[PDB]
Order: sequence, then C-alpha cells, then structure tokens
Amino acid sequence: MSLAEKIKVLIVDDQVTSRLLLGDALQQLGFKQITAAGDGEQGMKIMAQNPHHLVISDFNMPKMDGLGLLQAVRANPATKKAAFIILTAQGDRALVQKAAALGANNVLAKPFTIEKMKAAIEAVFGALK
Repeated sequence: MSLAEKIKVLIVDDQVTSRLLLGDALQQLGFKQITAAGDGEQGMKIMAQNPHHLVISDFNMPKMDGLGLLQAVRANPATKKAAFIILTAQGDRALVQKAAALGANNVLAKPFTIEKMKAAIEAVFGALK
C-alpha cells in the first residue's frame, strides 16, 4: 500500500537519558524505527505524519503523553494501531486497563529490567488475540 512495513517506533522523551534509555532498551530489541520529535506532541505529528506502531514517551513534560497519544489516536485511526508506552512511578495495570479501555490501543510500561521491558515489547509486538 503506502508502507510495506508501516511499522515505525515512535520514542520521544524530554530527557535524553530517558529517551536514550528507552531507545537503548528498544535498540537492543531491534524494534523497527526510532522516531523522536520535540515531545509527545511533536513526536505525535511527526509520528502520525508517517508510519508508526509504537508510541513511547517519558513523564518529563510532554505535551502528548501516553494518554495524550491515545486521545490523538481517537482522532486518527492511523495511529489507533500504534501501541504507546508510558513509564511512571506507578505501574498499575489498573491505569493500563483504564486507558487501554478508554480507547488506547496499547499502554505498556518501560521498566529498567529487560525481563519486564522485553515482556512489554514482546506483548506490544505479539499482542495475540
């Protein structure tokens, strides 16, 4: 169609260390494509403007955090298939299901552990039934 792969990873964080970590963790995972722009908002338009299948951001001061992205997806079905990640000192499946049920396509946390991170990604990728 427009993108044989149409599988791009969007990772934008206010802090480099944060965006670097995520990009690093996902890097070793060989995600697909690391796309970062300004912030959730900047990365949202930059991401939407193109193909994407992952939306990970930090909690620094993004104009469009995980939830923010979800809200955007609700306006754009193009990113409605993009799984966003939101790392916070909360990590509650309740919030995940809350947003994930609010309309979000997929909300996963970005743990410092490869086990959790690999699991999250493994889910964001697999997401079978």
